[PDB]
Order: sequence, then structure tokens, then C-alpha cells
Amino acid sequence: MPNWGGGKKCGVCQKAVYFAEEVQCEGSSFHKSCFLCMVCKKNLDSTTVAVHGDEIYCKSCYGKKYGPKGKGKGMGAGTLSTDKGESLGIKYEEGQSHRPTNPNASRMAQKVGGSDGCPRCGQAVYAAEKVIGAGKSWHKSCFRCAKCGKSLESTTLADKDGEIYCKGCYAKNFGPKGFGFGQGAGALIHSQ
Ligand SMILES: [Zn+2]
Ligand SMILES: [Zn+2]
Ligand SMILES: [Zn+2]
Ligand SMILES: [Zn+2]
Repeated sequence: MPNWGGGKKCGVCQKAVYFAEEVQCEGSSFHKSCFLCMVCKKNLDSTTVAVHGDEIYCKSCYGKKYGPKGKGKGMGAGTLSTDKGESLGIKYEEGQSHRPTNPNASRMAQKVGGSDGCPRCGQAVYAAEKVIGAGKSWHKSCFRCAKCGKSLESTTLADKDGEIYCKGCYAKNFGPKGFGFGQGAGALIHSQ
């Protein structure tokens, strides 16, 4: 019954150490198992150990948290632009000409011949059937007596002041005269 003794005070777990380990530290002390890197979670039962605000950390860890991180970054830039050149054009023209007109001249001419026409039928007369009579020309076929109708030739024909007839007509028309005659009367007797 009578017993107690002494021990340490674990300011970590808040339990009194029954004199066994009572790990001491900078103005502090915790149980052995208690004294464990609260970072890596690995027990810390050796030197090279560090402490911290109500906590314990192994050197390394300490140098890890305390240690730096690294460097930052930088930057850059750049730009450029240019352009030019443009020109073009052209033009032209032309004229024209004309052409006037010139008048014309006249000429002369003349030429005649023989031959004639048929004043009877009306057609023309030139050889083949051309007759000349009464100082006129006509078709030897048409050329006939304008009294009997009997066709003529030239001589046998008779040109009466333009007119044309047959000798028989030219003669008769202008025939000679003839003597006349009469009758007498004998005598007889009567009886019964
Ligand atoms: Zn403890
Ligand atoms: Zn650690
Ligand atoms: Zn004729
Ligand atoms: Zn006749």
C-alpha cells in the first residue's frame, strides 16, 4: 500500500513518467515512445533531433521544412511586322480618218446601120424576109396587095403614093376606056 516514489512529467501526453525513459529535451521531456518525429512519424531515439512548438522533429525533417524550395521562372518577348510596295497604271488612245467621194464623168457614142422594120405587122425586118417597095420596107410575106391581098414581090407590085398593090390592080385601077354598042330592030307583018 505504502509506495509512490517519484517520476517525470510528460508534457506531451500529459502523463507522469514512472522513471523508465523520461526522454529529456530543451526545457521539456516526453516518454520514449512519445518522442517520435511528428513529421515522418518515425520514432526519434537518438541525437540529431530537433524540437518545435509542442512537437518534435528529426534534423532532416527540420532541414526539410526549414530548407528552401527552389527558384522561380523568367519571361520573354518579341515582335516584328513590315509590308510595303504597290503601284500600277496604264492608259492609251487613238484617232481615226475618213475618205471623201469623187464625182463621175460622162461619155459620148453613136452608131447606126441599115435594116428596117415591117410597118405591116410591126415586127422588124432584116434579111431572110426583107422586102423594099413603095419606098418602104416590109416582110416579103406580109407585103401584099392592099386590094386583093395577093402577096407581092417588087416589080409586079405597085406603089401608089405609099400604098401597095398588084400590077393587075395598078392597071385596072388605071385601065383604058372601051367603046359601046347598041341594038337594032327588023320588021314583021301581020295576018289573021
Ligand atoms: Zn508521454
Ligand atoms: Zn522525421
Ligand atoms: Zn410583116
Ligand atoms: Zn391587087
